Amino acid sequence: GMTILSDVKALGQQIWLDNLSRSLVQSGELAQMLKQGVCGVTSNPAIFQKAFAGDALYADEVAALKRQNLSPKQRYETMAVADVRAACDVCLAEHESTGGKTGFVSLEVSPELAKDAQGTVEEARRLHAAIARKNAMIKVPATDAGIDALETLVSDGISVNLTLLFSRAQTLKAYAAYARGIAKRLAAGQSVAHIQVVASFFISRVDSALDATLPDRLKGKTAIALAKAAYQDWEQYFTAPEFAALEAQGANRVQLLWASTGVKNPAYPDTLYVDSLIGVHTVNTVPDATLKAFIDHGTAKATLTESADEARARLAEIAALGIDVETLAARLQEDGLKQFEEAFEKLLAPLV
Repeated sequence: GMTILSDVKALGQQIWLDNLSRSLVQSGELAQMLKQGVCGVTSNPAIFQKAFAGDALYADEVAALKRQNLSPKQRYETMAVADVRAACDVCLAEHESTGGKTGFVSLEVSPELAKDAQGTVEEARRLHAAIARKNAMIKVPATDAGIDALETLVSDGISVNLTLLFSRAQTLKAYAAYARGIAKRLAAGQSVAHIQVVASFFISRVDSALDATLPDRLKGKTAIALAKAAYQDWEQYFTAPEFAALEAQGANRVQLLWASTGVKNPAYPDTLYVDSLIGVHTVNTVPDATLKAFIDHGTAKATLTESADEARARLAEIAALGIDVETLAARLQEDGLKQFEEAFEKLLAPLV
């Protein structure tokens, strides 16, 4: 039942909604969710493509914007920024109640900037200022350029959702860049206590890539094993003396956020990823149907740190089979960027 969301909060995990639309906010539904245990919202270009195509409340907005001399991208941005600002307003009470630790809404920069660090910084600063809310996060893909941008944006005091992570190594690079940005701010006497960063580590895509060619005992296990190992890496990085010296001065840890947690293979239970990845100081962003399924028949138990030994043994067998999870991660990130650009082009076409 619904109380499962508060049970998961007590285990230290926030559950965010992986969807946003004009009607979600305008109907009052989002406000009701933020009382029922939902703690934040994520978007991406595919979410906007589907919302713009299917939500009747965009029609009048598009018609109005087609009366102005605007590029398709600025029409999209005007719409998306308005939706994000409205959602931030709905989530503000939650955000303020926790000292700014919850209640975030994420907006992703243009996919075409993913390999351009300077361009990404420029767009992220601009979108942060355009939204003009303390609980907005700018979503930036974790390419090498995105990790460069992350350091700069953190040093600017901007909260960031670093996305399309599939690699433990790249995630650790992201933590190091975060810490460099934090250390810069502390050295300059600037505040850090309101800077929040999440590392959105993708789940279902790993299993979708591998399962058809894996042995029995490994089908449907790799993505969870990879996440469990990532969380162990997280514990080690953020408890180390280097980060502790920053946390003593007010720095917040990065938190892992499990994304792509809707189950895509009907051979697995629909709550598999949510049920299996619950642990302290994490986030899980779920599509509506997965949130529904978890409320109906999910289980709230601290599963993320269970059986870490088996996770390690499974990743060792993956390697034994010749699957290089770092090569896979790079491909999946590339593929995700291509897919987000495809969705973005699809949504811009009706805005011409």
